[PDB]
Amino acid sequence: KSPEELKGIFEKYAAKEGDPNQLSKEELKLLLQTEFPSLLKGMSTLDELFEELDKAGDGEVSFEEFQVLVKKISQ
Repeated sequence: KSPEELKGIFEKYAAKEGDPNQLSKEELKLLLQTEFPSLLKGMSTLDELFEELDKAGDGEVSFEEFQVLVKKISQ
């Protein structure tokens, strides 16, 4: 369930940036705020989090990179 749900979520957020398969920092943030209010801890952390998370993509988090985030969320 969770993988599919999170893929759906991910895709729906991504689509807002036109690119149906990728989350820019703001999209990643926005999604994390809405879906996971506390995971971000404090806004600034997005820098570190995104830097770590988006290892390959750098600019935009693909579902590949996002699954690294999922491995943290655990659900």
